[PDB]
Amino acid sequence: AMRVLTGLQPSGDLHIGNYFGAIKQMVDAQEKSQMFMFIANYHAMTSSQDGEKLKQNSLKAAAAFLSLGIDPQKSVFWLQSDVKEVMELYWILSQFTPMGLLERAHSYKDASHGLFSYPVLMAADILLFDTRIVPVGKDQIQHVEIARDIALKVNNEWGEIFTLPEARVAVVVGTDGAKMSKSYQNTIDIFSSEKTLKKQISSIVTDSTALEDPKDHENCNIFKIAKLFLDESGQKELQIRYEKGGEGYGHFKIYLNELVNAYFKEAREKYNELLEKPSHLKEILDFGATKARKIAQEKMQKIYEKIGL
Amino acid sequence: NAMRVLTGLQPSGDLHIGNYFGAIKQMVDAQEKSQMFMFIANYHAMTSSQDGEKLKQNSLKAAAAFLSLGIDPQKSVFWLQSDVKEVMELYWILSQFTPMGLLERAHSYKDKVAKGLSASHGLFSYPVLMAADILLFDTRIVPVGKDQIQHVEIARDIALKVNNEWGEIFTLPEARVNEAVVVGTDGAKMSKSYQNTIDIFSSEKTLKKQISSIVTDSTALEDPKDHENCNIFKIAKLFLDESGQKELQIRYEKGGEGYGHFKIYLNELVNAYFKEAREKYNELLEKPSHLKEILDFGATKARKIAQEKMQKIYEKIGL
Repeated sequence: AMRVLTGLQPSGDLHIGNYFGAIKQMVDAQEKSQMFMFIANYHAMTSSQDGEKLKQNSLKAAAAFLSLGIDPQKSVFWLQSDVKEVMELYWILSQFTPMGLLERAHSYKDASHGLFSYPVLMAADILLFDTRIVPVGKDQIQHVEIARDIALKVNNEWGEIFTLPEARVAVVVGTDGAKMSKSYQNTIDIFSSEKTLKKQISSIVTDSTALEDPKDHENCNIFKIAKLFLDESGQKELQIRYEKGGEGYGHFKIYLNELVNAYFKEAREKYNELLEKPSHLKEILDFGATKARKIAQEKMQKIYEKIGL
Repeated sequence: NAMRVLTGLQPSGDLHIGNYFGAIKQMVDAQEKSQMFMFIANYHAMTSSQDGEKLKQNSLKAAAAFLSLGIDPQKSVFWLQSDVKEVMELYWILSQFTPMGLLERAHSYKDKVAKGLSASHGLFSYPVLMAADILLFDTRIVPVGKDQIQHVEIARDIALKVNNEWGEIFTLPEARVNEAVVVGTDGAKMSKSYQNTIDIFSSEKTLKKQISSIVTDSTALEDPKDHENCNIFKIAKLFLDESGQKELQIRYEKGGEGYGHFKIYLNELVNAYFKEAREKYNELLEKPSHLKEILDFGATKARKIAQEKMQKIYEKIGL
């Protein structure tokens, strides 16, 4: 079984696209492999230097992933900056990185040195742990390939010291029909207040269809989100309500509201428990950092032989 | 009230007479009334070479050489760069405050790109690391060479950026360009590049070769010799006090001794002058753990200041 490593964005608020799209699958994969996952809070600094906001974002990211089912016993789960080894490997990988490689990168292309450089720091996270597989999206594919390129450059020079990582890649619709995404501001958040959740579900864009008539559920965003929360029978019963007529889109929102609350009630409660007693969160994160620091310290020793430390 | 002076010492190359009468003696003598921080810059060395076995022994040799020439771990803070790891982290942080054009215009990179050669990310980024070195220790003065000053200006710009954003986090550092030239074997200023050096930590054989290579006029053995023009006399002056040097020109202006003999004299002068350094040098490498203890001590003092500084930083970045 291959080593799968995921960096996790601390920034922002987790939404149900994230959940049914990435996380749920990842949480169910914790049995067939030792997963490694980290809140990349180092990368978070390229786009912000408000410390207090960054700090909170990390605690909150931490708690959110745990409550959605990351089990720190099965997997290796930690805060990036807790394993400082990556920082020194970053420096070493830089010496093997041609500028051109970075100039042609895409999050920069598409301007601080942090922003230009972060692909090397990413290669360091990947390479430090002999990652076989990096689960990403299209947007992050060439970052993985850049780490693989750095790896080949180092191997040629030092012998095979690094595993060559390989990138691995059904849409949740957002509020407006598009892919749900923070950047489109069309999301339904998981850890928000009931009041905020009702507002988000209210913004869902609908047909003009009149309350009295049959509504098309095949093209209704409300029905598409709801599909995520129901089996075939619950989906049939709501389809029958669309067709029958006599209920408005507003009635369906109330229903989606209750579906979304019920579904995440536990994760929400666990989240709040984690943030009310943060000494437990720290402990979970410290425990994950220990397992990762042990793998990292051991790769580093081998690097140190090659680089003379 | 002695302001903090910080100097990065390159681990590569062989130290020579010029390195000593030129820069090192002054640094060693500054220790008493100055507050000196000096580190062996082994992270920077990594941009030039990735050959670990060489890099390690250059680092050791370097540390042993400076200690030998008079760096006092008790008066000073002296350490190997890589022993104080906070510096890597500060390097990441400063990158967030470092504008690209500030690096695209750095000489080292510019000039590399001009020749037509390709550049590592390391080469491009080293100015930020350098700036982390400077700023991590609240450096007041960075002793610098006539062309190296851009480095300090870069740190100074990053410093302002961060302070603008977070308040008084950094002391703004200042280049101090240092103040007689040491003649090389060929008459030109002695430097590694010119291959005109007389090394300090060499065999008796290698010293003799280098000294014997010194170039001279064809003033015959028996005839008076113009000291005021001889390179042997120029160099010999560095090892000799007032009476010592006059005693010697008397030998020149009397005739009777030839340059071959003066070269023999010069050998004994250099050998004697550096004997205690050379023997100290050899012990530190032969008994690697006395060296280690001293570099650990140094690293311990540097690390305390770096930690007090990273504590401030951690507050502001949320770590």
